[PDB]
Amino acid sequence: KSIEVLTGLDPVKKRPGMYTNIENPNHLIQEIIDNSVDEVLAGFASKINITLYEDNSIEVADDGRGMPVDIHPEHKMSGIELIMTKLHSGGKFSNGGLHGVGVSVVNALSTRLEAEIKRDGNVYHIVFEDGFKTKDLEIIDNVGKKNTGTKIRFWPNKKYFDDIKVNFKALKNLLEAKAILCKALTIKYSNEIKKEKLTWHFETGLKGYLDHKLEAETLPAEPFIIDNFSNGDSYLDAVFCWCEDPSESIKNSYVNLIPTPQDGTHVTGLKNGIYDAIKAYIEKNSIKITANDSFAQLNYVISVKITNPQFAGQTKEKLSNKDVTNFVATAVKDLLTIWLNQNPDEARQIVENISKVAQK
Ligand SMILES: CCc1[nH]c2nc(Sc3ccc4c(c3)C(=O)N=C4)nc(N3CC[C@@H](N)C3)c2c1Cl
Repeated sequence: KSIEVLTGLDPVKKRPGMYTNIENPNHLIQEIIDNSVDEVLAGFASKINITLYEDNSIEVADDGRGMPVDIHPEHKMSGIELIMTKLHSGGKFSNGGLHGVGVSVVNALSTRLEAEIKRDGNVYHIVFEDGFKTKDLEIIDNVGKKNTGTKIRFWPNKKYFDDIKVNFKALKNLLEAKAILCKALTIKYSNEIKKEKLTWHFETGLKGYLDHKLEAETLPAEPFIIDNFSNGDSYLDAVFCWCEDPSESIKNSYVNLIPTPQDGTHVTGLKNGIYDAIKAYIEKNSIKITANDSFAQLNYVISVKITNPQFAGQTKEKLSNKDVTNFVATAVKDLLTIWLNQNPDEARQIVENISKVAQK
């Protein structure tokens, strides 16, 4: 943290398009959910509950530690006020975005935002309007010391959005995706407009996912799974297979359950680790095959969980953390190598297909 920066929310209000997808409030919902997900990945939360109200407001609630309320000695303001009313950034050297900016973006772009925090046996409540605090942080009730979490309700400001109606189908798709990638999590959704409720919880995580999305035949017939590989503090889940029917193609990547549509170091890690294992298997067992060839017919889902994710690109949709490439590549190389060794009939066919890709 060589440079640390704190500003007001005016930049967000001036160019909402640089901080959110303004077609509807779905991206704002994703931002709040990403912050509760960080509690789940830290080990402190297991439940995220989403409510869509008839007044078009959205509420997200978790059972995490509860957003901090302590008065910051310098800024003279509770943690929750500081987090909500200011844009926080920093980095190693001087240089918006759809990720890595913070929940104050949601505050900036809402007419109203309420927060209830359960922490230390206290229920705290605070209110904001248009990104400014309008009701003081106050204790409104007591709870047991172990009854904890954060609940945020917000009313997107029509001034900044094409439509303030939440896109139900896209939200359900996003929730299902997150639940698939995180067996510690149960997500509940209540749509008060449609009168529907869903609950997701995937005990088996990604198992069967590619099978469901693809068939078409794949190699391996059973897509290859990497289950909760870790090196201490970073974690990797993945599934991949080759498919010669490019009718349907799945190539999805995430960091901390956040979709990374511009890929990044985790995807590069996967590509390299795969090429490394294919190259070593060909050599250990026998044209010029490249990483592009071994990657060309691959379908995958790759999900890394890391402590301080960094985003790059103008939209901040690409994971940039440099040490991730290495972490993923070694894991993939080693685990796939073991599988190829145990599965020579399918291994041979995978090699043949790749070598056919390379021949043009
Ligand atoms: C409802 C969404 C939600 N839940 C949330 N839950 C928490 S709990 C929490 C997080 C970090 C720390 C603590 C609690 C803590 O006691 N020491 C560090 N914090 C939130 N923050 C803190 C900083 C930013 N990542 C958002 C949130 C948010 Cl937002």
